[PDB]
This record gives sequence, structure tokens and C-alpha cells, in this order.
Amino acid sequence: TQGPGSMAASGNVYFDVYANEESLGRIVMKLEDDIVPKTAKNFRTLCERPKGEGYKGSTFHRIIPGFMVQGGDYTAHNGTGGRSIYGEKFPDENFELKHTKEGILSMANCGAHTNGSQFFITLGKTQWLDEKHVVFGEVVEGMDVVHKIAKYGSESGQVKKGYRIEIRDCGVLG
Repeated sequence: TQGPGSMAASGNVYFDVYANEESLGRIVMKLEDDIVPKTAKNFRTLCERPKGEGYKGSTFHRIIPGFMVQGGDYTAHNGTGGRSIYGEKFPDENFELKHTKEGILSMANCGAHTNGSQFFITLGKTQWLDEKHVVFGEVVEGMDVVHKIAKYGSESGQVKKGYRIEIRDCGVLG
């Protein structure tokens, strides 16, 4: 029996990731709204907003094989920018979730209580980040697309010359 099914997964968000004009595929993330509601809200909202006001059309600007891939700087594209939906830096909501495995979605920051819009996805267990970065979700489809992203990085985090690794579209399923 053939045909598409309706949506099970509501609230899950996705990134369609591109290396220049080549599709790398889709990453789908589950957010832990019950555990970190404001952190989850910030990220989901930034997925739904238009280009220039959220993640749509932004890049993975720091890509470190064996460690993590980082994006969310949709204003400066270099790690110095980004803005949360609250208008500025927001507190670490809690550290209940831990960096236990590959595919963990966590907030980038520049110290205690400095959450904006930058995030990373881990390429392994990174226990040294526990209690320093707020974990708010995980990759549930397209972990292999995260490993593809890593092919375009380096020890230093610099992205391969000639490449922009872009979140070409993003949103909420539903």
C-alpha cells in the first residue's frame, strides 16, 4: 500500500544543510521543552523566523572534526554575533542534561549566563562541557549529515576555502 503518511514529532525542528549549492541532507532535532523551556523556545523560534531574523540562510562557521560543529551567528557569521529572541544574553536555564554522546545540541556562549543564538552539535561525548553549556536537545535524524559537515572543517575550526556551509532552509515539522 503506497502513499505518504501524516505527521506523527510535532515541535521537532529541521535544518536543510548545503555546501555551496550541494545538498548535504536534513538534520532533525528534538528539543527538551519540558526540561529547558526557554532555551528550547529560543532555538525553535529562531528556526521559524524569516531570513536575517533567525537561522534561515545562516552558516556553520566553526567546524572541528572529532569535537563539534557550531552555528547560529546569523548577524556576523563569525562567532561574534547572533541575538536571542529575548533581545539579549539570557541565563543558563539549568544543567540537567549532559553532553553524553554524539548528536547533542547545546548552547555556545562566552561564559556564564551569556546565551544568544549560537549553538553546536557534538561529534562525540564531550563531558568537559557539562555545567558550562546548556544542553537542550538532540539529533534524531540525519546524524550522518552532521558528519558530512565535519568534512569541511579543520583542527582550528576554519571552514574549507571556497565553501559556505549554509542552513538553506529550516523550520518546525507541523
